[PDB]
Amino acid sequence: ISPIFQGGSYQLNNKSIDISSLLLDKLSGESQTVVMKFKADKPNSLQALFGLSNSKAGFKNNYFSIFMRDSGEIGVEIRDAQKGINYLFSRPASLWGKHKGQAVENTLVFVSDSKDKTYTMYVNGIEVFSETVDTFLPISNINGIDKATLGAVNREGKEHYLAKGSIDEISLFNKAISDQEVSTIPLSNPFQLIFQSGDSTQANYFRIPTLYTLSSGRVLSSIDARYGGTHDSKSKINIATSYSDDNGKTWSEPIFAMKFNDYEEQLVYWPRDNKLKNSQISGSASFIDSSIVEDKKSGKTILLADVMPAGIGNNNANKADSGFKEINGHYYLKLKKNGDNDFRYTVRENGVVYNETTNKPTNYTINDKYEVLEGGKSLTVEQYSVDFDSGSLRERHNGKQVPMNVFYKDSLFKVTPTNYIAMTTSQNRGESWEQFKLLPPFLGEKHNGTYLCPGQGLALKSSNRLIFATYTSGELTYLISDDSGQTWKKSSASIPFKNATAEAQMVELRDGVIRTFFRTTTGKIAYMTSRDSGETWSKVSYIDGIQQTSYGTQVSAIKYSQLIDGKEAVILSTPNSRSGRKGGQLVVGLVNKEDDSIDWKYHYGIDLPSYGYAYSAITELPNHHIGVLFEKYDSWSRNELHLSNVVQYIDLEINDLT
Ligand SMILES: O=S(=O)(O)[C@]1(CNC2CCCCC2)C[C@@H](O)[C@@H](O)C1
Ligand SMILES: O=S(=O)(O)CCNCc1cccc(Cl)c1
Repeated sequence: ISPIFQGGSYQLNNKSIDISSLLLDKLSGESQTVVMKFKADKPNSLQALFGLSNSKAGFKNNYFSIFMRDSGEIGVEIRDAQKGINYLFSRPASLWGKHKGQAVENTLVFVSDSKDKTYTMYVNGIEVFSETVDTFLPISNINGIDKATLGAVNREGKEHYLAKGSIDEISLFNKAISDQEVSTIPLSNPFQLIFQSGDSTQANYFRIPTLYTLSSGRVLSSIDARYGGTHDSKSKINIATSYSDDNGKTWSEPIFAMKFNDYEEQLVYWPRDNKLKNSQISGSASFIDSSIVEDKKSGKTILLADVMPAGIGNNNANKADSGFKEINGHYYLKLKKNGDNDFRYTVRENGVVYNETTNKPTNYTINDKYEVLEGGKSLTVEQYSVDFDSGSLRERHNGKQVPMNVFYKDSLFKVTPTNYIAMTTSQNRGESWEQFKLLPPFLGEKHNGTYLCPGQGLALKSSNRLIFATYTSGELTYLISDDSGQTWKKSSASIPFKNATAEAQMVELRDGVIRTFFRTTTGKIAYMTSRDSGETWSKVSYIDGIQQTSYGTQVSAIKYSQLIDGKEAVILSTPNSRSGRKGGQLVVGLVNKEDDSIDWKYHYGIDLPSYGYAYSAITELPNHHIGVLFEKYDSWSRNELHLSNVVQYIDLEINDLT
C-alpha cells in the first residue's frame, strides 16, 4: 500500500513541528504503520519523536507518542483518559547514535494492528517489542486528538518531551503491514549480526562474544548461545561458532562447538517484568565463557569453555572440591550413583566406571561424549522443555529420549556440582568441532576449578606455546601448552584481589613478552607483564585514562600488526565509564620501545557515552581492518535483561580510530 502521508528532512532543534493539517484528516480505520528514518546523536534525556495528541485543556493524558531516552531506549505511549487506558511499551538499548563519528540513520517501524490487537516495534531491522492487549486502542481513536507533532507532544498547548535530532523520513500507512513487508524496508545499519534470534542455535539471547583471526584468513567467532534469558548459569547455554571468509562481510550459519541435550533448544521470549524477570532455567547443564586460539604446529583450532552440571552456576558451585579424586599423581572424575549419599565412583582409564568402596570395576562405562553406557548399551533420559504457560516458569519432561550424560539432572551417575573447564578442537577451522574433554584440576584435589577468561587465548609467534588465561580468587592462573593442547600446566600470578572476576586478555608485545590486561574491582583496568613466555609474571599495575565501574567489565585486547605514528600499537576494547556499561571505546596505545610502557594516545568512541557497551571481542582482520563483536547494551543493568539482537558486529579502519 502507498503511504497516506510522507515527509522528510525535519530538523528537531528543541522546537516541535506541527503537521496536523497534513496528517490528521488522512488517518482512518483502526490499524496504522509508522515508518521513520531518524538521527539523534545528541538526544535530550527523554524526547518524543512523533506525537498525536488531544492538545486541549484537561486532556493532558490523551496522546500517542513514540519516544526515546538518552540511554538508547525506544518506546511508545498510547493514552486515553476516558477509556481509562495508559499503555506504555518500550525496550532499552534499541538505538544507534553515532558510527565513525557520524550520526546514524535509525530505521524505525511501528505497527499498530487492530485485528491482532498487537503493537509491534522494529528498529534497524530488529523487533524490539511485540505487545498484545485485551482492549485495543487504535492510535487515532484517542478521544479529541487535534494535533500531529514531530519532536514533541502537545499537551494542553505546551511542548512536552522536546526532541533534539532529525527525521530524514517519515511515512504513515492506514494498514498494519505484515512482518514480510517490514523486512523489505531498506535499512542504513552501521552494524551486522553474526548470531541472531531465529538462527540455527534457536537461542533468543547471546552474550560473551569472541573473535579470532586464523592463519588461512578465516575469521572465527564464538559466543554463549543463551536460552533462558541473558542470565549466567544456572541456565541452558550452548557455545556456538560462526566464521567469515570475506573479512567479516558475511558469516556462516552457526554450529555448536559445545552442547548439551538434557533440555530442548527453545527460542523463548523471557519475561522482562519485575515479578518474573529473575526466572531461571534451574535443572539444565550448561556451558559459559568460551575462548579461542589457533595452533601453528598442528593447524588445529582449540576452544575452551566453562562447564556446569545441571542446576549449577558459579554462585552455587561447590568450592573446596575439584570434582576429581587424586590417585598416584593421577586425576579421576568422581561420580555419585542414584541412591548414594556420597561419591563412591570414579571414571578410570577407558571410561571404566570404578567403584571406590569395593575397588571393583562396574559394568558401567562413560563414553567420549560423557554419556553413560551399561554393558556397552547406551542409557537415556527424558528431555525437558520450559514454558511460561502457567504464569510462572515450568520445567517438564517432553517425551523425547536423549543419551544419558553425567552432567545431567536425570542421570544415574552424576558429577560433582562444581565448575569445570572443557576443551574441544576443530580440524577444519570451525566447520565442525570434536566432542569436548575436561581439563584436569590445576590447583589441587580439594580446590574448585578456575574460571576461563572469555575471548582469545594466545599463540606465541616464535614458538609452539599456547596460553589460556583463567582466574580464581587471589590470582590469574595461566594454562600453558607446548604440545598442541594435549597437556597443560599452570602458571599462577597472584593479584591484589580476593574474589575478583579477573577476566584477563593477553597481547605479545614482542618475542617472549606478554602483557595481560584484566578486569578488577578498583574501577581501573589492571595489567601485568611476563618476559618469560608466561613462566613468571610481574606485579600488578593499573591503567590511567580509562574508567570502569566498581564491578568492572571484560576488556579485549590485541597487538596490531602495522605501526601507528611509527610505533608498535596495542588496541583495547572496553566501556569507558564509572557509572555503568556504556561509553564503549577502542583505545589505541603506542609502545615505548625503551621500557615497554604504553602511551594511550587515541580514544575512539564506538557510540554515544550514554549508549550501552559491555563485553567485547576484537580482532585484526586479514585486510588490516578491525572487527568488533560486542554487547551493545548494559549487561549488568537489571533493567536491560533479556534483550534480543544486541550483540552486534562492526568493521573499522585504523584511520577511523586516530
Ligand atoms: O598474531 S596472532 O596472535 O596469531 C592473531 C592474528 N595475527 C594476524 C596477522 C595478520 C593480520 C591479521 C592478524 C592475533 C590475535 O588477536 C588473533 O587474532 C590471532
Ligand atoms: O560481569 S557479568 O555478571 O556480566 C558476567 C560474569 N560471569 C562470571 C561467571 C563465569 C562462569 C560461570 C558463571 Cl555462573 C558466572
